[PDB]
Amino acid sequence: ETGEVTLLDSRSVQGELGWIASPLEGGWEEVSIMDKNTPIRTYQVCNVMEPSQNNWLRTDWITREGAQRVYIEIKFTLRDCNSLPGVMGTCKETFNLYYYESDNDKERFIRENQFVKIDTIAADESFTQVDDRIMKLNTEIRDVGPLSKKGFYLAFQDVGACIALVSVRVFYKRTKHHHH
Repeated sequence: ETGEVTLLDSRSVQGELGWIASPLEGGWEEVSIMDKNTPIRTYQVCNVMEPSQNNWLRTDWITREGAQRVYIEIKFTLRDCNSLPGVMGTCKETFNLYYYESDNDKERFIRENQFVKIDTIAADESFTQVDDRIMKLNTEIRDVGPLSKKGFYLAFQDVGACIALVSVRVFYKRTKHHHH
């Protein structure tokens, strides 16, 4: 049979995510927000008043198993620069998604120049209204392939937006068609 095989689902992760922010403080930060009223983990950054933002957040190593095409589903909120005072010239309404293939599942320092851009990510047609506040929760999906090393790291680069990442899910598609 067919379907999506999940390699990483950030919302299901039990314990620490193990993700690495660069800079360590003042850029991407883990923030728990209280939806029901159950606490849910997000990674947030909002330096929309500041120039020269280059805030990186990378996952830990993700195995590709036997798959060569991988899909990255991101659920996120993103504020309208128009709705924020005093951000003229510095606020952005996109962020960037990157990847880096590696046989090594415990990379320490990874250079910016090892990462390859998948796409610019923006709020678009797919969203739900949910959640205190009502959050506009966007869903964007990109894919990459063919991957050929044991696994890979994903990274999210913020260049001056007001963004909360609520979910990152990485998966591939099976194609075991039925015989008849």
